[PDB]
Amino acid sequence: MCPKDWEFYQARCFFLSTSESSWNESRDFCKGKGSTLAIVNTPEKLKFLQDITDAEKYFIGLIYHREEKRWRWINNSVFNGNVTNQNQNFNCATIGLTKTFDAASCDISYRRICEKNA
Repeated sequence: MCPKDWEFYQARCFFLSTSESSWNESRDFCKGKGSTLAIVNTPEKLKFLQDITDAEKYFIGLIYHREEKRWRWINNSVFNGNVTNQNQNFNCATIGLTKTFDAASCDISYRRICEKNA
């Protein structure tokens, strides 16, 4: 099983924060628990998380790469979905509330989803 307060899905463990912070701060929080920001790279994973996030927005492990002109998952794979409301300024993304991946400022405070192996 997962650690206390973490949630199991297909050999992986997920944590939904109540606290809000910036993307980098969220990266630091997840690392503080030996995890990384969530990679949500399949229909099944997106659905699993959307079902339990409900009505708040959460940073995940999806960032824009200036030098590539594409989004990438933080495990170094190309982004395989669509991000909404992109603009020259936003380099991060959230899920939750909406039905979609949504561009967000890396500097604005959001909750986070951390992920590690079970």
